[PDB]
Amino acid sequence: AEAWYNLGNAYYKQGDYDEAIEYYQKALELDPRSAEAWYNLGNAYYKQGDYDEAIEYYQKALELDPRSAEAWYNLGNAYYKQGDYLKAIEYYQKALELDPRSAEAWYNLGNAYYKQGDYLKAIEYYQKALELDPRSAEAWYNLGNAYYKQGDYLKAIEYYQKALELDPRSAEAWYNLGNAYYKQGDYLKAIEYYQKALELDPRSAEAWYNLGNAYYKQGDYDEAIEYYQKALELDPRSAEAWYNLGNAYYKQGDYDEAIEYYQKALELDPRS
Ligand SMILES: [Ca+2]
Ligand SMILES: [Ca+2]
Ligand SMILES: [Ca+2]
Ligand SMILES: [Ca+2]
Ligand SMILES: [Ca+2]
Ligand SMILES: [Ca+2]
Ligand SMILES: [Ca+2]
Repeated sequence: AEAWYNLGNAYYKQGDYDEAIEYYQKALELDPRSAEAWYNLGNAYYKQGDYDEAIEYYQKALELDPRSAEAWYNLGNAYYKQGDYLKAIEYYQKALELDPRSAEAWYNLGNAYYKQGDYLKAIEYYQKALELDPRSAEAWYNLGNAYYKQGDYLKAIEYYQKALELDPRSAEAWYNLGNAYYKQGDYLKAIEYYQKALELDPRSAEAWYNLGNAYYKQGDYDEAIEYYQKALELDPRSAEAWYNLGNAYYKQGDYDEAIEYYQKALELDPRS
């Protein structure tokens, strides 16, 4: 059993998941009670996107070791990957009962609540995960986003700042820092933060368009036009950029130009 299992593991570690599977099977015919082999089998399926199979084998493992926090968690992950967040929540909770000091189970429960739209729970769970281990830029950023969804921009900012100390190349944190400053009425700081996100992701049509909107809302149509042009160079099929370009001309009293861009917007999308 064990030698076959160790063979499977060596294949797994080298990323040969199909070979790992063959050898874990061999080990399981010789010892059908090896929860370790079931779980690793499951993992080898998970690694190929075969979530139905992973789940089956994780359940076998849990039959033999119902106190495997690891199997409960990976079960939760398989359901998470399939977008069944209610199941993910159930299994992560089962994991956390067995291992209540797992930062990963707390964080992922936070993620699942976030995906369900329960930002209050996301918050409580992210917080517990960061208590246990504050080293992930991503977790601080997600915490910030949850506060953002709850309209607490002042907390959002604090946590974005924390994400950015840990990872100042996070374009996402700069961008959302920008949004939070935007909603607090600090648009020049917003623009600054959008520009920083733009330096790190200069090929994002959406980020250029966003910056154009920021300028437009300040009545700087000169700059608005320039940014929308940039967005459209990156994505000529953006009805939204075409439309807002038309709006920027509209606001400047150039109606022939507004018409041209509005017409382009409406050829791409005739609903509004
Ligand atoms: Ca395969
Ligand atoms: Ca299949
Ligand atoms: Ca299937
Ligand atoms: Ca299925
Ligand atoms: Ca155990
Ligand atoms: Ca599915
Ligand atoms: Ca210009």
